[PDB]
Amino acid sequence: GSSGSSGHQQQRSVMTEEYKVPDGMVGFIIGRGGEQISRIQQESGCKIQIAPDSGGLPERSCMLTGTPESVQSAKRLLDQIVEKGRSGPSSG
Repeated sequence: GSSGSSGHQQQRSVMTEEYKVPDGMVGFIIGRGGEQISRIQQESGCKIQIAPDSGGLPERSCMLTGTPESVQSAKRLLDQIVEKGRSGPSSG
């Protein structure tokens, strides 16, 4: 009983991206203790800095930090949450 390992993994250079999300979802994006978002941060391995108080805007800005491939991956997750929590295809 054995298993391989392999490698092929590295990073370099970090960029900042500005992504807006629906405050009506962000609140749910965080999760219970910020685990819902953590999974997204760990899933895409990207950083997501969400403001404590959106203030009075409809969308809450989220400061992303990390690779570009990670920023997008994370975004997909975010948008997903919103999408998954946007509306159903006519209550069957």
